[PDB]
Amino acid sequence: DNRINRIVILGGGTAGWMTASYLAKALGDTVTITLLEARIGVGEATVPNLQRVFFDFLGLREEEWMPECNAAFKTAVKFINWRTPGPGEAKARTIDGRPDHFYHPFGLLPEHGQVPLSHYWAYNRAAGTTDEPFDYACFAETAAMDAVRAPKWLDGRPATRYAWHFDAHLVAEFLRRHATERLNVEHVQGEMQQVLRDERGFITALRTVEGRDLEGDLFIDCSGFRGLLINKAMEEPFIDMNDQLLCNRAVATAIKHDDDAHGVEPYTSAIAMRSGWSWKIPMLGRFGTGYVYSSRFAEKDEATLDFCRMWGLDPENTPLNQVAFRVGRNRRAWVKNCVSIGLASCFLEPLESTGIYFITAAIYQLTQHFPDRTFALALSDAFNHEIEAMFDDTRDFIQAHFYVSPRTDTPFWKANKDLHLPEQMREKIAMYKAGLPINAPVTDESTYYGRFEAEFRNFWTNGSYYCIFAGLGLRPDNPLPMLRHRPEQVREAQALFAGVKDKQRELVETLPSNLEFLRSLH
Ligand SMILES: N[C@@H](Cc1c[nH]c2cc(Cl)ccc12)C(=O)O
Repeated sequence: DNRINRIVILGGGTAGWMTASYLAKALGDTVTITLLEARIGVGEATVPNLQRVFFDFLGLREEEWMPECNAAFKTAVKFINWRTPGPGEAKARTIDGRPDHFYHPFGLLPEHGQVPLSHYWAYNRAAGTTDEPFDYACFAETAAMDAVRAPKWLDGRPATRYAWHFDAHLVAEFLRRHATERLNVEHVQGEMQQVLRDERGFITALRTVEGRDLEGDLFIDCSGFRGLLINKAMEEPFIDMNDQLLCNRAVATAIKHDDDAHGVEPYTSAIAMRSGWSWKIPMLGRFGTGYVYSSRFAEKDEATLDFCRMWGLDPENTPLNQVAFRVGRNRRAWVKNCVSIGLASCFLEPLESTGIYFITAAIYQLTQHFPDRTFALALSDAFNHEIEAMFDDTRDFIQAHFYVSPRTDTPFWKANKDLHLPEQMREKIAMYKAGLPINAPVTDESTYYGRFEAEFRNFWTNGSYYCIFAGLGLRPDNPLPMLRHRPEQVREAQALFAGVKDKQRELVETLPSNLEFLRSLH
């Protein structure tokens, strides 16, 4: 009889209550779970697997949890002004007669002859028979997002792959209620006084300021950047990676919005600024927004003013959150009987909406490597490996946004070009320039989005590397050389571009607006 009997979670934000709800659902009566928890809602974005991996596991359909979190729909991230120089402004600048924006949608690109559609687009660009941007030629979603359409028809009929925007505080409160009312999680409202440890350094109990000992065999650190368990009690070092990603501050708020004027944008915006980038996370009646910048290149006051100026805000009569970030990850996410999840584990700037995903993935991987009271080292070693590889792969992917961007107009954008590029990312850029696919998907969407392990082993597929590289203006030196030996396959593949064009008109003309669906839902 060596199985875990008691779990104690420190921290009651999004990570704490996603951890409490999922583990309580997975373990049932076999374990007692106790959570001990002691400002402006600026919005948060997600990835499609959140419904399949997390909410479906809890039995919660979007029709129930979305109205409780003022949730809205996300079809992509839209990158604005990442190729052109100038001020931090909300509207895209013009380049080659086109707006300077590009999309990074979800889903998998179709193939012909087992070659991704991306490579036939690069073929036609090299041939000079088209000048259409990659995202508008290969993604039907681009048209629907420009027409601010919903990702679904009003009666639930799906149309395009999508994720969610929501208020993270409202999500934690919803899950707090669900866990304590339906899953028998004990909520303890108090502060932690001290961490009780045994001879081997394992945590035995959390002691509250009221003097109560929360006894447990397994402890989850969801205390945010504080890392009260993993960093302070367990003394596990944090690996600062701000040398590779320069942004370390944000100034943020939420802005009321008249949705009847131009609708609700069904995508997160990442707006390039002089010393960083600004997010925009739209919801019903309001949008969250924050300027992520580097303190090495911008003063706090100028970032604040640049941020307020973009949105026409009075800087002296606007509620603002001023936050400093911890960019990097712990050397190990799981040490002895202490598992860090969320900001206590790692953090990247939300350029590609990895925050909620890193929690979901850590929760899932914990159940996959769940221990007993012997705490076999292979379980936590394997867990730490998957978490480390997940973070480092996305970290490098994020850096390539700034590295491949052609902007050199401010010290921030130029300095990104002087940073060391990791060898694996250099290899990928070289393969992309030689015409090769990068991390091409080998399954259809149903397997990819049906099995979390499928996506986890290939999270940034070829479509995503093309979305960013081609969106930033980087194009291969030549098309895939095999394509010049298969002219008939090139001729046949063009039907796919017509299929995208057909779907583009169909969705724009028959889909409801994002605003209409949100008002039907809320
Ligand atoms: N597994 C994710 C990968 C992904 C593809 N496009 C995006 C865009 C953003 Cl902001 C995050 C993540 C992704 C998925 O395909 O859903």
